[PDB]
Amino acid sequence: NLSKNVSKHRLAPAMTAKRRNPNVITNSLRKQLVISSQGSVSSDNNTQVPLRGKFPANRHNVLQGSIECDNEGVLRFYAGNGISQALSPSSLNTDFADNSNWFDDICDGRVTAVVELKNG
Amino acid sequence: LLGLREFRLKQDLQGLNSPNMYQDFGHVIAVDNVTASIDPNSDAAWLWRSTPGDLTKWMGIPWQSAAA
Amino acid sequence: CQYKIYPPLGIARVGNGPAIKPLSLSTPEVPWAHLYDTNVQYLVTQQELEQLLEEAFGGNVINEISQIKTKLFKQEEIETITGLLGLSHLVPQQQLSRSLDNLQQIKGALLKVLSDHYLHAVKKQAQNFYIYKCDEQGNPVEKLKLTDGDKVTWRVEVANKKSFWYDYNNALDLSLHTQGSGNLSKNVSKHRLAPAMTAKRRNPNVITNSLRKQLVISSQGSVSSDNNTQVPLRGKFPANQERHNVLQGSIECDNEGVLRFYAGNGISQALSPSSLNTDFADNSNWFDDICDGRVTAVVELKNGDTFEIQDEQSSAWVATTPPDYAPQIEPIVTMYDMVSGAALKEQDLDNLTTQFSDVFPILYRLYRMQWVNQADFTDNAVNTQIRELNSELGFAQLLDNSASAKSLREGIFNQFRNPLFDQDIDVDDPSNEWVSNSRIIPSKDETNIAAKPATSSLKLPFYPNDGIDYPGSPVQWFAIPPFMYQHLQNWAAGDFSVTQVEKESANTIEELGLFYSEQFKNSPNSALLCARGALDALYGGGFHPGVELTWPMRHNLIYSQNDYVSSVTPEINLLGLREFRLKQDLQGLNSPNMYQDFGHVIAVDNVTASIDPNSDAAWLWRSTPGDLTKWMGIPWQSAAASCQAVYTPEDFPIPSWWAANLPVHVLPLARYNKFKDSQSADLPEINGMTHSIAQGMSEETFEHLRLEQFSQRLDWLHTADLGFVGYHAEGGYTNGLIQMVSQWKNMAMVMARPVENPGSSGIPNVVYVAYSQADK
Amino acid sequence: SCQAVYTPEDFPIPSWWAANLPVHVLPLARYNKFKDSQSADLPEINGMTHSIAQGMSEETFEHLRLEQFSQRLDWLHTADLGFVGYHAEGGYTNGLIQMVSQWKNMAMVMARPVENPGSSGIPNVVYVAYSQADK
Amino acid sequence: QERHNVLQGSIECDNEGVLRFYAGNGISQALSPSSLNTDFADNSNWFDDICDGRVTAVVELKNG
Ligand SMILES: [Mg+2]
Ligand SMILES: [Mg+2]
Repeated sequence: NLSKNVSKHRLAPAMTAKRRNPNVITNSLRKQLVISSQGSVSSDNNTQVPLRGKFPANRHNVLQGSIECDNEGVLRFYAGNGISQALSPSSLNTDFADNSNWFDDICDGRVTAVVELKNG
Repeated sequence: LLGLREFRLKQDLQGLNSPNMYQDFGHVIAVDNVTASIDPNSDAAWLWRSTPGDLTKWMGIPWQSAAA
Repeated sequence: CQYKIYPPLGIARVGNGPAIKPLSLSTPEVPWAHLYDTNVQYLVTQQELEQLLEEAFGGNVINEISQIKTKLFKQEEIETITGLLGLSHLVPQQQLSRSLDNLQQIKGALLKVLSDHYLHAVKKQAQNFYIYKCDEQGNPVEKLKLTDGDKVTWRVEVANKKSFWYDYNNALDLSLHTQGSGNLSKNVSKHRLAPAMTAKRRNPNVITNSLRKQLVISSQGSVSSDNNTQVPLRGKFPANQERHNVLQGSIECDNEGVLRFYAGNGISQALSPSSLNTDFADNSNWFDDICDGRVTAVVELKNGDTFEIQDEQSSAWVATTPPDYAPQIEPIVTMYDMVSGAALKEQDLDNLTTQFSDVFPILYRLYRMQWVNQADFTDNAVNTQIRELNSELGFAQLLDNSASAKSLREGIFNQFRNPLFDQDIDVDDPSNEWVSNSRIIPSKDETNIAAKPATSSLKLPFYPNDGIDYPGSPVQWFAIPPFMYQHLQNWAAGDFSVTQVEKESANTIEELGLFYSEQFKNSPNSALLCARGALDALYGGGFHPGVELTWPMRHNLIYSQNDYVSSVTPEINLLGLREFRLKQDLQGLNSPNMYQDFGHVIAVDNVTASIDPNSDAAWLWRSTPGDLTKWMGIPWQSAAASCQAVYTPEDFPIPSWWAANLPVHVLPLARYNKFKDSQSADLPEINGMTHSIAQGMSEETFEHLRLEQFSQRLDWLHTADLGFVGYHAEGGYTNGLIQMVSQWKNMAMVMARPVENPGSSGIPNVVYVAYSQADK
Repeated sequence: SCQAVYTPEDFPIPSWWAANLPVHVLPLARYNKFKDSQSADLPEINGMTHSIAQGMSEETFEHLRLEQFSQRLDWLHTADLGFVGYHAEGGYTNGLIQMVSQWKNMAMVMARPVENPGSSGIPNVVYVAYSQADK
Repeated sequence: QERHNVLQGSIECDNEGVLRFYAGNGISQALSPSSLNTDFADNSNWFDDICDGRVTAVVELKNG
């Protein structure tokens, strides 16, 4: 995927990068910047379960996705509604990548299951 | 047709409860942090053992600005 | 070693005043010589122009006119009557001709052209360079004295590489692995308190080394003691397409072999008018007339003998810089302090010996910051305690090293920030990150999340520092360097010495400052005092990138020599006198490393590789012309406009970057003229009131009004029009940077002035007052 | 927008409607540095330790009081109107934008007493600007 | 005051009596580089080399 020449001949040097939302100090307080949610669904019930978190975490409700399982055991994952917002209206997202005070509903995570047959 | 592969991501089996869920490298991140991350016994190797949120965290916030 | 140049690093500052002795200033050759001089004139005055013009008169002029008077004005009508007045080197000749076409009427007509060009101009601060005869060890004994047939020839070669070099994001040495020095603690790098950032190139669209050579401005010249004609140092940008001449400086040599170096006129400009300098440090398409380079000489005596002053042990350097807008107000930590700290290792600061005269500069400079910075006038508990001690003539208690005074000394010492940066922090992961528990300086990029309340008080001084980019880092704020904090710690502990003669002159801080000033003026080592004076007025932190010079100066690798020589006085150290020389590439502008860089970026790994003097990267420390100043902001004016206040959510104290040379809060002339006089003054207007109102009032009331006026401090950025003037003006940070390019020369200049009868008002007999055209 | 309109001449500074939208105020922080007399029996007197405050001459003590009384703050600086932080732009337009949220944090001027002004020249009644920033 | 020369045009007359009027070189400029022309029509501190005016002549024939 990538030739050794890029590093060896210094063709595009990696740059140092600072923290986003850098006024939030201490790791404990910076955990508020992370949006998380989880859920479970079964073959026995087709009801959709929302994956909803909060920002700043423990304020705004953040729908990160939705999950379903039909009677045949296939998982269906829906993503969010595409809602992005600043904590204050006057905080504008003028940078292509690094905008402080902003959250979005993108996410990623871990998908596990457990099979339970009738013979126990 | 370029083939078919069996691949799996490295994962932290504790997920949201991993003790590395909230790890970083201090005031900046740099390539030296990624150099140290190669050694699987380093204090930095957690960079490759993904916990929830680890794949999209690099991307633009919000994504709409990055798309425009 | 035979002859040597002093100072080893000279300093000349730009100004729009002319490059002539009567209308210019000289870099200090003795520290503290003029701290209370209330006759100083750092701006060109009307009186000065009148005299230079009167002295241009006859000459036979005054009756070579009368000659013309009865013969009647045409062309050489007047070209004859120029010349007789040698004013072409101050005003373009035609403007002189334009002057006389529209008509003692000749004096006024030409005084107004001089006044338009130069009245209230910021005088240039020029550097005198001297040759000293040495010794058997190479110790300077006396200035060279030319006899008949003896000749001195100086050579100067300078350059500007700002537009060729890299962005300034922060000081690269903050990540440089070290055992620690007198200037910078090992803790910053070891614990990642303010990581060094990578930096891309300036003017990145100019590619290939050979084309980038055009981004470098350079010039050279020579002058001798046989001819005092001034020689300009003129380069071109882009160097050799439309090109601009850049006056980098001017050099003169007089009868006795002294070299006077004038900096440029302060002209900065873009190649296109629409390229605005909106960044504090890195603005593409810009050039300024700052420079620095190599000073050498040759002495030829009557006897054929010839001595070459070109080795790095006896050669010198020169650097030009922004003006000093408070020349009598000294930075708390100076560039000479950096030189002294660079020769010390942090772990041997145990062995440091402390006199009170090593500690006094810290307290004295801080006290005098009240004239340029509000926090040090009304929000500095140490300056108030010093005022309390002066009130009762009890300042001498601070010179008492005994146990009965420990708690007094310790109370002051404990308010100062420790340059280990390990106090007032909480550790996450004791991966360890040191997070300050004191007041942080937030980024402009706000996050609507509750700040963490500060548990620790804010230490002194209240100035930003190298780590400003990182909220929560202890290095966001300034600490006196390790070797000076050690002096103060020894003072607090009682392990310091002082003489009885000092105690007897220490009833007030001003009395002792005048005493120590006399010790400098009577110290017999003029060569080393001149080396120190050239640098005692320059800043020595924080470096982001700074004012005049930046962080390479605080590393011993930049000096080829750096030795303690002596106390200022046999019994009084006053931080010492040192013999130091810069590392120099002896080929100068012709060095094969003149145009070297590290590719697409520079990074601390490049600095790490340069430590080894045999490495490929060691050229970084072996300076070629342009190397000292290329790190700084381009143009310097936008860096100066960014070198001001940094406001916190808490209103007070207001943090200030470099207020001793770029003031933040000043006392305008307008206020001076409202507290200058006593109630008895024989004047129809007294302190801005009618004589009748001023004398109809109580004495208490009259004195109170004096002090209120004295108390009104004005933002220095408001002493000229930096984009905030007018209905719906935007003001703000960015307009300051843009407007400073033209308005730097209209900013207020701070100058000591007398108050002849303060009475009981509380106003000192010497005040420091800011003169500008808008604040009068 | 209802504040100062600066001229090339520094003084006097024109102000629109300062009686109801102040332009230069006397912050709480200054009030706490001049309201006490040297006689006060507190560990902190006018922002100084008891020892320092009572060790200075009465002349000096009163002069410090009036120096503090004379420090006036730009009202627009009594909350964060866009000028706070490293490399904050500040400026006129950010003031208009941030006032929408910050109007409620702007300093409020209120009459407050000075029990014993002594010979300082401070009146018995002062009017002090209260905001969370300036306290 | 620091003043700028503005070439508003150039005029020629050939031997047949035809006047030829050239306009300027197209140079517009502010008195300060930082005065930017951000309005479509009204920018203070600018000048351009556009002009207009009066054209007259005198005919002189051989017979006076
Ligand atoms: Mg100064
Ligand atoms: Mg009202």
